[PDB]
Amino acid sequence: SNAASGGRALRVLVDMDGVLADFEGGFLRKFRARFPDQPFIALEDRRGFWVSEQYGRLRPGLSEKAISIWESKNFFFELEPLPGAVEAVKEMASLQNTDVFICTSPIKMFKYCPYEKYAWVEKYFGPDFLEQIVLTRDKTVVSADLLIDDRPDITGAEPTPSWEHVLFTACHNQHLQLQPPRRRLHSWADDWKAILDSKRP
Amino acid sequence: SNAASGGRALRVLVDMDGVLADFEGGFLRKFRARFPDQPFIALEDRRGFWVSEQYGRLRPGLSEKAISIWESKNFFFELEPLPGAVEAVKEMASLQNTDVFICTSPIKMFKYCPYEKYAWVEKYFGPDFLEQIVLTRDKTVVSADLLIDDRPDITGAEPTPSWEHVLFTACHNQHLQLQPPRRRLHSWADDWKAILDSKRP
Ligand SMILES: O=c1[nH]c(=O)n([C@H]2C[C@H]3O[C@](c4ccccc4)(P(=O)(O)O)OC[C@H]3O2)cc1/C=C/P(=O)(O)O
Ligand SMILES: O=c1[nH]c(=O)n([C@H]2C[C@H]3O[C@](c4ccccc4)(P(=O)(O)O)OC[C@H]3O2)cc1/C=C/P(=O)(O)O
Ligand SMILES: [Mg+2]
Ligand SMILES: [Mg+2]
Repeated sequence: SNAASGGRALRVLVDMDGVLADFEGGFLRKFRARFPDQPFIALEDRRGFWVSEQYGRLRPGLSEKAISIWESKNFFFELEPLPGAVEAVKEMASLQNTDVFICTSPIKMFKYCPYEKYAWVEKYFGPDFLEQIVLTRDKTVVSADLLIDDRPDITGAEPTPSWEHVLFTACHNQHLQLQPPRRRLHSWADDWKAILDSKRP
Repeated sequence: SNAASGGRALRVLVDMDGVLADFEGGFLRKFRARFPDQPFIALEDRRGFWVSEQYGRLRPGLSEKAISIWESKNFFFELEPLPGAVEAVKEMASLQNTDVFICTSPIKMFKYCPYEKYAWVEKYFGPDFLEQIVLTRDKTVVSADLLIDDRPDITGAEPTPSWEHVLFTACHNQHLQLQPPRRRLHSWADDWKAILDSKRP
């Protein structure tokens, strides 16, 4: 909930894909359904942020087939929420002096993706939560106390972002050793409130 | 153009409606075409940021008719650029140590608007410029040196934004007296380079 006027609430940016929405699981399900004669990468075996790069190493042509999955209509809209993600963000947004923004990047092929992300937030969080969406390809220019995001390396035009990046665990990053004092949120069942409280005055 | 790595380019946020895209002219054209038996508000006579409020005072029911114009498919996509706007932003983005983001708010009815804004930027600035788009309902959480925006009062969750807000003249704000030391950009023919240079080291 917002601070009283002129005041300063703790501000938390929450990524969508891989944090709220199950991109990896959705991808694999739809890939196997569309391309059942192709090999695939079990989640346990995912390595590197970029799905298509790993698929491209697995067999020639597979990078382009992978890309076609997330370029398809309804791919983003039909992603299932991560366990605990909707409940956690609803709780988080209800906390005093706590402003939560869903800060997500659309893919370059814009025909479906931005629309479906707004539709997905409406679906799970309601119409009033649409006020909390920020779409950007550069998160470093969005100011906040915390950024919860599954991507290990978040870069952009601001060399010294104001947020602390808390790495949200995903199949593709779960084995990564981080430079101290970088930290993780393992899942929404993990203690996200302790992380927020650590940044409060 | 971006700064060399680790470095800090001047960062300029540019609004879309009323700054790059002619919302007021597009609105009036389509309103008159759809509702030719209704009275309308000539641009010279526009007062207050909110079109529908002024229309609602003009005749009962007209606020809802106004709203229907910007909720229609192709309303945003078919907006014409302001004179000089495309050329200015292309030049601005080409300048050394200058990072330009188009920072715009989608309307609440998300079916067409976000998509059409990305399509409009592709159309006028090209595919690579899609990297520079930020969609947000809160510009105060986007950090920059300058925000060029026709809305007089820009507020949100950050009580002390990092940008200086430069008011872009529009029919609805042209008579407004601003609190010193707030300033204006009258049009894209006005000297925007002097404004940027005033913020450089
Ligand atoms: O984790 C991911 N893994 C992944 O393989 N992808 C796919 C989807 C598509 O996304 C992009 C992408 C790059 C940067 C930011 C968002 C998406 P593109 O828009 O360039 O096609 O990069 C290549 C592709 O990779 C996206 C994501 C998630 C992106 P985020 O959660 O929005 O930051
Ligand atoms: O100048 C304007 N005048 C105007 O009458 N409107 C119309 C369009 C619609 O926009 C909204 C609006 C409110 C805040 C930010 C963007 C749009 P809504 O999403 O709530 O329907 O407010 C009421 C409506 O008013 C928008 C704008 C421009 C908004 P901006 O350039 O994106 O900041
Ligand atoms: Mg992600
Ligand atoms: Mg505007």
